[PDB]
Order: sequence, then C-alpha cells, then structure tokens
Amino acid sequence: SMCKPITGTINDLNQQVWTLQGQNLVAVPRSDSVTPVTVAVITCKYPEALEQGRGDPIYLGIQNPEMCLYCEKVGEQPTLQLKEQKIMDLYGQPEPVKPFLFYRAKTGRTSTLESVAFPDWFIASSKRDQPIILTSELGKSYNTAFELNIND
Repeated sequence: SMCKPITGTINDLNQQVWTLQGQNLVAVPRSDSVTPVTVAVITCKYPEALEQGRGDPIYLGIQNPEMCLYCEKVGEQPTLQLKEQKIMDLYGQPEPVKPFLFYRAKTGRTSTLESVAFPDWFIASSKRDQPIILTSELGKSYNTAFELNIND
C-alpha cells in the first residue's frame, strides 16, 4: 500500500511540460530547457465512496514548494488553484476531500484528469506559456490528454 506519493513530471501531447511560474502552473515546450515542476500523486484511500467507472481518484500536487491542486468555486465556474497544502494531510483525512481530487482515466499512453467535485471539468493546457486550467470543453482548443511521467 502507498506510504508516500509517487513523483515525476507531466507533459501534454505537444510536448509542453508543466512548470511553476511564480504562483501558477504553466505549460512550456520541453525545448525551452526549463526545469519541469516535480509533480506528486497519491491514490485516494476510499474510491468506493466516489463515482465508479470514471478512473482512479487521485490527490495531485507539486513539491518544492509543497502545494496541492484544488478546484475552487468562488465565482460561476470552478477554477484550478494551487493551495499550500500537504498532500499527506489530504491522504490522511478519514473521508475523500473532493475539491482536491481528480479521476485519472487512462487510455493508452495518456490520462485525462477530471475534477471529482465538478463533473466533466478537466485539467487542461493550451497555447505555449498559458496557465494550466479547468475546462468543460473536450477536444476543442484544449489539450486534456497528459503523459504522466511517474512510476505507477
């Protein structure tokens, strides 16, 4: 059983890698030779409590600094935020903390990442140097299929 998160990097099919610019995750071409952000993933303990058939629910964060991805709902639409949060705190909670959770659905070499709290909103990248965001639009102007370079 998982006793710590698995770490690695994430990129999209246009080979844009996730990086931390200030306080935002941003996708940039690997060619830029920037330092990718180190991502941290851990599976929720209680998948039976969540929807089945949508992928494995995971907590998703970055390291150095330690922050977790979160779907915030202050306005009309949910938006993707980084919160100062210990991933192992989330893992230690006696019930799933839905706004920090994402369904990872694998298809071949890639995974989509869907908000558990806001169904059919997906983590996405788009153009070079744009923030990683949540979108309800699949297939359009947004990349939602990610290569998760972590040792599952």
